[PDB]
Amino acid sequence: PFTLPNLPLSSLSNSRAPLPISSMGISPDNVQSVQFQNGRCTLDGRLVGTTPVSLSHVAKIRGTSNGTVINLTELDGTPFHPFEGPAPIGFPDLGGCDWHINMTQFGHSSQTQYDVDTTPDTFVPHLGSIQANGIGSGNYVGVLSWISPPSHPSGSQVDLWKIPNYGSIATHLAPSVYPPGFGEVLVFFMSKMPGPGAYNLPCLLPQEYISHLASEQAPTVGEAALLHYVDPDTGRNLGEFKAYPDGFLTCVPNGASSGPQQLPINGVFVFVSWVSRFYQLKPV
Amino acid sequence: PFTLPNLPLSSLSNSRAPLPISSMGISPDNVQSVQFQNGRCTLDGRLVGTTPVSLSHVAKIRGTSNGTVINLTELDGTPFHPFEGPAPIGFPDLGGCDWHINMTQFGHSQTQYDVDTTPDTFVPHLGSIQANGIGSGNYVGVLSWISPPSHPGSQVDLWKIPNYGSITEATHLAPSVYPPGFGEVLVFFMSKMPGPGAYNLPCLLPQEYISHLASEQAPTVGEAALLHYVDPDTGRNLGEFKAYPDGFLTCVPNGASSGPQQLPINGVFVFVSWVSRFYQLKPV
Ligand SMILES: CC(=O)N[C@H]1[C@@H](O[C@@H]2[C@@H](O)[C@@H](CO)O[C@@H](O)[C@@H]2O[C@@H]2O[C@@H](C)[C@@H](O)[C@@H](O)[C@@H]2O)O[C@H](CO)[C@H](O)[C@@H]1O
Ligand SMILES: CC(=O)N[C@H]1[C@@H](O[C@H]2[C@@H](O)[C@@H](CO)O[C@@H](O)[C@@H]2O[C@@H]2O[C@@H](C)[C@@H](O)[C@@H](O)[C@@H]2O)O[C@H](CO)[C@H](O)[C@@H]1O
Repeated sequence: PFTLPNLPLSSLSNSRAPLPISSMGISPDNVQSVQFQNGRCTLDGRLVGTTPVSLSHVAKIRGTSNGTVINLTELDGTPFHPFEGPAPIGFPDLGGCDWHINMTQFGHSSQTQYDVDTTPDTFVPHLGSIQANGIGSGNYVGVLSWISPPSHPSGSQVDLWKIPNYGSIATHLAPSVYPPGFGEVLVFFMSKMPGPGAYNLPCLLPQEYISHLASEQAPTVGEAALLHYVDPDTGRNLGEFKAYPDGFLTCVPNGASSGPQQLPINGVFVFVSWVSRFYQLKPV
Repeated sequence: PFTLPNLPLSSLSNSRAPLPISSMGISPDNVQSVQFQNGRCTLDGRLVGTTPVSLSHVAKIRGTSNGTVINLTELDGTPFHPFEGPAPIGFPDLGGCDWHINMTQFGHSQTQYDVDTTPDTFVPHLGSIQANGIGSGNYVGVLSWISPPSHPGSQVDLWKIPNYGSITEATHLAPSVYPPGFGEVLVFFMSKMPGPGAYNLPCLLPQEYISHLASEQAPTVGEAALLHYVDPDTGRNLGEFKAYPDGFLTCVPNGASSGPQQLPINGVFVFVSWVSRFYQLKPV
């Protein structure tokens, strides 16, 4: 029926950058809902936001610099239009930080580091343009390399739970994700992101979970999916979790000892059955 | 019951580099066999060579440099040992060319690592490669672009693999893949690779196929699976293919100028049924 990848978490990838998943976590005290644009897929198999099927499209950009601006296109080279979304499919969605994209060219040698500040009004990927920060004329394909603290919210710290400013504060943003409540906490898959700090990138689903869900457009019954996080070596059930139709998991923490982050990351999520949205999970 | 990802080839990735698939093709006449180390998975879900589950490990290296050599570890940081294989999981497998990997660090603010896979200092199988000017420190690197081999006006031949050991030496490489004959030919998924030329990187299975077969762990009945490359738009069968146990596809080209090379990239492969190894395919 409905299925999730029968693969160990630590072997999967983040969905907002091509990084391996290192642990599971929760949002900080000051984050209730999130609105990531990448790593968004319904249990139905419907890609949301700028989420691509393949990790080979994640946190990447493509376009032509005329010396002052870079006109964006799909990674494909086919045109991008505002009505389609906040930015081209795959566009980085890491807010609260400056980006450093590695730029390459088909037909040309070498690479160039592209420093991106997502706060000026020259940064408008929704309208198909972003400031060329010294990147000279030519066609480029870039991938997020490493990040750093924001240049203009002067002195501010890296905050990856945020999303960048796509439009020039209606960019057709994917709806934001809200915790169901009543004891249930949203689970995030974390990864370490290169840069001058101990940066941790969260995402709602592992990228392979997305390609798998988009592949298995399973007629998802039930308002919520009861899953077991199991150790593939012992078959031991390490705790119950829930998967909602919008494409996110939750669980119930155990007060102090905590929950998700305590669990080892070599486990596998297994679909046990369709339950009601109001089903109660045993702690973890 | 065995399956293949119900996703368009054009939205999937190459398995030897994190690059989108741009087309399908055949090996040049001067290539009778292939021995790629990444992108190897049996229909059984058995990963071979240095093949990883996630694209987040593809064509990446990890190790500590002392300015002279780089002692490699798994992307993980966990140690590597000769007995484990030709190189750590995910180590770039592109022979016939020089590499240019983008090096980054956790905790520091990228460096281009120019790699000649030809010298004596290049022994990733012994977990050690020359630091071509790369300063001391720990780094995570990913292949960015390629260029002609430093040794011997040699051409860029992406159908070869690098010399992992110090030519002939048991580096525990994955076995070779041979065209079963019978008019059948090996099918490759190609991706355009950055560099000073029109480079096309071939692989035996998109990366999305690997994570899927490894997840399915489906018992390989029959000697080969009969496949139909279907157009999702019109639902029409665009040609018959066969998938074999070791993890490769084949087809009978209906002439030199006719083959998978001329089919549209947005089709989906669909398992129709298990047939005899000898089953003759209709030309494509
Ligand atoms: C390349 C880089 O690491 N940029 C970061 C860096 O800020 C840069 C950097 O060169 C540091 C080195 O000491 O000096 C800063 O002044 C510089 O700021 C950046 O460039 C200057 C000329 C102005 O354009 C600034 O607005 C811009 O941020 O660290 C920054 C935060 O301190 C930020 O992460 C940059 O991306
Ligand atoms: C950075 C780069 O583009 N490297 C490729 C390039 O290397 C050669 C050129 O950069 C050339 C430009 O005038 O300068 C040469 O010094 C350089 O040669 C490289 O280093 C020397 C010492 C030898 O070891 C060469 O084998 C080596 O390539 O072009 C070569 C091919 O000619 C390679 O693709 C380099 O990766």
